[PDB]
Amino acid sequence: GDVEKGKKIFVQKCAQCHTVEKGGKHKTGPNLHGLFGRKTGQAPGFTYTDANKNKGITWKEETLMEYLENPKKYIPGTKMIFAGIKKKTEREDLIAYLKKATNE
Ligand code: HEC
Repeated sequence: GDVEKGKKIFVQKCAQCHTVEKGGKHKTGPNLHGLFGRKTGQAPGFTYTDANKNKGITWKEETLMEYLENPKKYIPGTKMIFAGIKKKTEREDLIAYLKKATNE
């Protein structure tokens, strides 16, 4: 877990689709300006699939670890064709940064 390291991990992994505040547009992932308490499906001005829509719980680091290790294991019928990430540190490092972004 580290905000500094995580700063450049999110984007290199997956900025092309997604934003944490600004600049990045609704291409193929919503701007994650509020996680960690905010819900699953209910993206601000975006067009998710009904698969994510059906999911109706809090996003949180707990849920994200599962989702980042393997999103297919949680919401597979979802447009996010994301492959995979480190394994076990990831869910701390990426999360370390995003827990900064959506929050301070
Ligand atoms: C473009 C090919 C993507 C990449 C690369 C990543 N994501 Fe993504 N994500 C994408 C879409 C189209 C969606 C919605 C799925 C649907 O049903 O249409 C998502 C969704 C998420 C969510 C959920 C947000 C919500 O509205 O509930 C999260 C938390 C998320 N994605 C995070 C995330 C991260 C951190 C990624 C890299 C590590 C990543 N995504 C890659 C498309 C794409």
